[PDB]
Amino acid sequence: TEFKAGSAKKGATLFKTRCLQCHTVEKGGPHKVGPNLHGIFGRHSGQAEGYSYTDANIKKNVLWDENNMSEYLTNPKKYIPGTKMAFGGLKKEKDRNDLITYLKKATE
Ligand code: HEC
Repeated sequence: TEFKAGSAKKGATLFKTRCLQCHTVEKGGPHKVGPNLHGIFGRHSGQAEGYSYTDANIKKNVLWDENNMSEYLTNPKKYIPGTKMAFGGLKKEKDRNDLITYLKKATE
């Protein structure tokens, strides 16, 4: 119990400001730099078909829930050294919370 739900609305704007550049959340939404994330929760890293995920991703083989997703979010390259994810992360717990709640919601 190390993840508390923040604001959906809050999350929706970091997502825009911080993940839209390379990602879509919507089912039937496109793969871009990074892959579309619809249905990310419960799935293991590297399973979006039509996306050329680095070796690193695949082998990591992380299960996607709110928690894993918060450390990863703290420092990706650190959670998965190898990852072509060019993102330093999100330093604050609160901001993390917010977006995941956001992610929680839309990728559904
Ligand atoms: C482009 C500059 C990106 C930004 C900004 C963000 N993401 Fe990303 N993401 C990107 C790539 C190229 C990849 C694949 C990495 C690889 O090594 O192949 C990823 C991957 C993810 C994943 C894991 C994918 C999976 O197994 O299905 C997740 C959960 C994810 N990205 C989420 C995410 C969020 C919430 C972001 C905003 C703060 C974000 N990423 C930024 C490309 C880019």
